[PDB]
Amino acid sequence: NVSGVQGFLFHTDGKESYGYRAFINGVEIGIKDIETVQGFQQIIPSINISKSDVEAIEKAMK
Amino acid sequence: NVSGVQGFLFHTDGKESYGYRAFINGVEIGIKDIETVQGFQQIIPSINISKSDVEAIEKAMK
Amino acid sequence: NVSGVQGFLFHTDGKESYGYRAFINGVEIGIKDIETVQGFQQIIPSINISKSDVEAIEKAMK
Amino acid sequence: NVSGVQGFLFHTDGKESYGYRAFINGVEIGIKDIETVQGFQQIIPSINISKSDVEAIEKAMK
Amino acid sequence: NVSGVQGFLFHTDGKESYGYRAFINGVEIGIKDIETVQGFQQIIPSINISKSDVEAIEKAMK
Amino acid sequence: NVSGVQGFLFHTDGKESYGYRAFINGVEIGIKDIETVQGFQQIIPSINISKSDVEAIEKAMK
Amino acid sequence: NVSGVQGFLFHTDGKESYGYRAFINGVEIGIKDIETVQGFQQIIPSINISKSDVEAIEKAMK
Amino acid sequence: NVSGVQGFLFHTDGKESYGYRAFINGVEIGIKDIETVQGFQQIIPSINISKSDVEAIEKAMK
Repeated sequence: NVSGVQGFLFHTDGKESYGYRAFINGVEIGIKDIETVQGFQQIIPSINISKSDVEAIEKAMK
Repeated sequence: NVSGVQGFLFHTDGKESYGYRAFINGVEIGIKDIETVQGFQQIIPSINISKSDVEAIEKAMK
Repeated sequence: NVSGVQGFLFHTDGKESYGYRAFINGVEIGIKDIETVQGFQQIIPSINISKSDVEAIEKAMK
Repeated sequence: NVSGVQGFLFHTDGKESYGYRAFINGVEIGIKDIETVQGFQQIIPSINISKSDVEAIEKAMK
Repeated sequence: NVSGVQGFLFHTDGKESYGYRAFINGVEIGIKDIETVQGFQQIIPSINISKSDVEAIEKAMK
Repeated sequence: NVSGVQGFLFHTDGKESYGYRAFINGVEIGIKDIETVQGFQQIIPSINISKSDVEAIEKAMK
Repeated sequence: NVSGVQGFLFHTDGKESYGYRAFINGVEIGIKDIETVQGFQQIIPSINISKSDVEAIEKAMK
Repeated sequence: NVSGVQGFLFHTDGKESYGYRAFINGVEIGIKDIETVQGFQQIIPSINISKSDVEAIEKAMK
């Protein structure tokens, strides 16, 4: 890993979308633009997380 | 490495399910939705642990 | 290693079986169910240790 | 590893360019010349970040 | 890496055996049973050390 | 990396050449001889940096 | 490296042999038996060092 | 990794030789004999550095 970035993008394909978010070096952020999603997808994984599970993930990525 | 996540998903296929759980960076969580299970299966392993063995694993992961 | 687990399963195929055990991040545990053995075999090695040698291994894995 | 540089180049292809920027060993810089962009592209990744998302990434990389 | 064990087995094939010994995470132990030798041979190397050379190796591994 | 050296050579192919320079374990040096450039090219990357960008790179490689 | 040993065997093929020696985790030792040389050759490199250079190497491996 | 040696050999092929030198675990040494040069070439890189550039490299490796 040469990027200096550890984390992942997350979104849900279920009923109540929250858009795309990411953990970037242990900091959670919202992503506003699809360009940015595509850019980060070059260096970090992009996974699915249900809206109901986001809270628990945040606890673990705290 | 790049995901910023070390850990694993665990469940039992035995007669009394406890659903899916995970250790994520040393923190134990419940996972509510199968979307989230499949998301995390892209970046961390997913193993079987019997209901009777969860206690010892929880203690070892302390 | 993405699991956050270092260690191994151990058992003997000799006269006085002690079932399966494991070292998980330097903590020794008994394993009650074969499901759990199979699960851990996905992420950590599974080796043979004679009953007579368990005591010495415990000293080294202390 | 061998370069002594962890980080990435970022730019947007959107309507209002901010040129190329980089995080180099946790320090954010502007890059003035495309020669330098192509030089750094030999050793670190180069991704797209929208203008609207730069703020959050800057905060996360703090 | 994943085993949580760094070290090696040692023995001599010379005229006076000292059996099998091991350094396991910096701790020297005797191994009593060949089952255990073969178990550990799945995860750590197994080398020859003459009886006359064991002393110096023990000191170096201090 | 077995060399004990992290860094890179840099030069520009643009108007105002500054010759070859390098960062070697976070220390910037001028290189006087092409032999030395060729030698370091065996163990560290060699990239292009415009004269106008050298100042900003020095800030990040400080 | 799973052995827990870093170093090398050394000998000279020149006029004034000093037998085989080794650095084992920064400790210099003489090796008395060829069996031991063969054993260590399974886990660490074996190189040539002239008798005249041993003193300088010892300084660096101190 | 396994050798316990990080560094490199250096020499010039220019008109005034300084022989072979090495940085071995951050310590600069002279090498007297070509046997030793070839021994170390099995485990660490060997590069060219002009006589005029040795000073700057020595300072950088401080």
